[PDB]
Amino acid sequence: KVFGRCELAAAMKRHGLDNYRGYSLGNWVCAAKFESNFNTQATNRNTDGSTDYGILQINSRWWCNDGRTPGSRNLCNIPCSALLSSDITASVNCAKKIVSDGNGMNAWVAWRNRCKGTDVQAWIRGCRL
Ligand SMILES: [Cl-]
Ligand SMILES: [Cl-]
Repeated sequence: KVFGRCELAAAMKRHGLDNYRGYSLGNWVCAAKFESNFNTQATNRNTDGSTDYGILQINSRWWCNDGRTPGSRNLCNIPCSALLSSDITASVNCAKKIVSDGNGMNAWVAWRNRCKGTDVQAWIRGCRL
């Protein structure tokens, strides 16, 4: 599913992400934009052979099981394919664990490089919510 911007903001809000660990809704929307272009089916292989999955490109090295990432964990206790669903519940629940792990949204390198220090509120500007 490719979310609209305001549609994704609203789904994230409903799942308790606006201001989760202090990170306003625009932070999450912006991260999603640059991680997946709002496509729940996005997958990308990493150099290390781990894979990033879904709207927030959650990585198989620590967070989900895909069966092909040697020496990995599955700290969200989820198959990585659950992160590709049209329903973002699994991605949001697992993002909450990630952003609580000590480095906040710096866990997302694309958030650090493309969202952090920007007018992230622009990502939810105009949205009803
Ligand atoms: Cl915001
Ligand atoms: Cl933080």
